[PDB]
Amino acid sequence: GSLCGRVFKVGEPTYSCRDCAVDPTCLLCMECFLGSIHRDHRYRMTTSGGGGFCDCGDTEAWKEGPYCQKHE
Ligand SMILES: [Zn+2]
Ligand SMILES: [Zn+2]
Ligand SMILES: [Zn+2]
Repeated sequence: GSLCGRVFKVGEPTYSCRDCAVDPTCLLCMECFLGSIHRDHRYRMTTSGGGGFCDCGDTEAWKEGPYCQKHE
């Protein structure tokens, strides 16, 4: 697998899976979120303040489903 690493732009949607995130900072970009198991989980979309990055592909950021279809 690979890391997404997408750097969030100010104002861009970010996705936190409440069921799977290890800590509050664990986030997915829209593309990864919708290609992941988390699309059907309890989640929160928050608009980014800019900076940070998508954590898709980080096995320590997710209790389940660390990769999406693109990055696995
Ligand atoms: Zn991503
Ligand atoms: Zn991904
Ligand atoms: Zn989840």
